[PDB]
Amino acid sequence: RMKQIEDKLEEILSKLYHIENELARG
Amino acid sequence: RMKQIEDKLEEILSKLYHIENELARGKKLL
Amino acid sequence: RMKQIEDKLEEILSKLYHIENELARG
Amino acid sequence: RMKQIEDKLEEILSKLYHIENELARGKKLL
Repeated sequence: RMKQIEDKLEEILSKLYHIENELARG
Repeated sequence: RMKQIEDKLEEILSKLYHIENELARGKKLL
Repeated sequence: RMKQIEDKLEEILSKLYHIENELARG
Repeated sequence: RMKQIEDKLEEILSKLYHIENELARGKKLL
């Protein structure tokens, strides 16, 4: 429940790092 | 409740896939 | 506590919509 | 706990400001 929200957060954050890599390339 | 939180989380996530895909569409066409 | 997390979520989501507008322009 | 959640939320937020600012830096130089 609280872990579940944190878990999803962690995934969200990984996407943001992947969006930064897409930007570093372009 | 957690219902709204869970829906916001999925919507956040989906918007993130969308952005990633816009960025990817852009590098191709460049 | 649960509102607080939701509140922050809502802000996060507004940024994502603003990032979409920045992309629609460029 | 909520401590970790709150730190992840701030970090999410900060990364979002950063991205917005990279996008804004890019449109100027274009």
